[PDB]
Amino acid sequence: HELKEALETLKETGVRITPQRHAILEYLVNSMAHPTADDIYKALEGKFPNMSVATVYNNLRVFRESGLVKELTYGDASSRFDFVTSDHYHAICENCGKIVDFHYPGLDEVEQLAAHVTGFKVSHHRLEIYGVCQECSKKEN
Amino acid sequence: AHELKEALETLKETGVRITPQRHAILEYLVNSMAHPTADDIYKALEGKFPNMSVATVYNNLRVFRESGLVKELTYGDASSRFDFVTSDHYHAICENCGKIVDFHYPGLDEVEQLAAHVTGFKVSHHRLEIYGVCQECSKKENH
Ligand SMILES: [Zn+2]
Ligand SMILES: [Zn+2]
Repeated sequence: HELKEALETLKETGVRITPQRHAILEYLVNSMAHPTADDIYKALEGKFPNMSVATVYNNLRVFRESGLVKELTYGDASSRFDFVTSDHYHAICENCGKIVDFHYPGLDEVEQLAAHVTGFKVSHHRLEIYGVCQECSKKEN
Repeated sequence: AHELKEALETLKETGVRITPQRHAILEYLVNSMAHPTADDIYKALEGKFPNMSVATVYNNLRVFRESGLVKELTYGDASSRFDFVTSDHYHAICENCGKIVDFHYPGLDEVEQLAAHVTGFKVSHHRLEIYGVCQECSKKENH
């Protein structure tokens, strides 16, 4: 569950889970578009007397610093905000079934080309690399 | 094995005759743990085949390399080794309607090389799944 995992990230990164923060995350997880701060404000202000466009931007900054949101900029336009779903990279042993997680700094080139050729709007990716782990390789010479 | 069956299908589709010798070499490659030399293949099979020479082994490996079934691993002066190839796969997957669209990309060499270094794995092949929203779903969502 995406909201549950976002809240876990906040707790882990020491961010207070305020009602406004919860509501902004909920909005972001449920929205398909990349909203502006004004969009978020318009949607939520009716339930938060002390919410302002400033308060929305301030929270979005906290989220960006926690890795939950990316800020999209264009020309003279107000920023838009993309909720981030994690990518995953795994090495999988074909002999013993061992799975090892690793880190790689993104696959922008592939994602950009895939978006173009398939017409999809891209969220995130999972890469599985198959082969033989160090232990099995040693065993099999 | 499923791997062998798929290799035989490739041969059939590309017009390569499926001879006993070819079948035996493919079966050997599919079953091999390390990348064999031509000499390894020859010695493994020579008992079964009277007309087999080291030349016919190399000739068949060239045919398989051309068909995309085998890659040759070269080393300065030294005898080459041969790697049976498992295909990579690239898929775009729609989170809204479940649509999967296959696409082509020319390998992920930089990622594979780094992954082997950090994890210690010897790499065979990969499957990349990209998640998003398809064109059709985006149209309804208000793109
Ligand atoms: Zn293993
Ligand atoms: Zn769709």
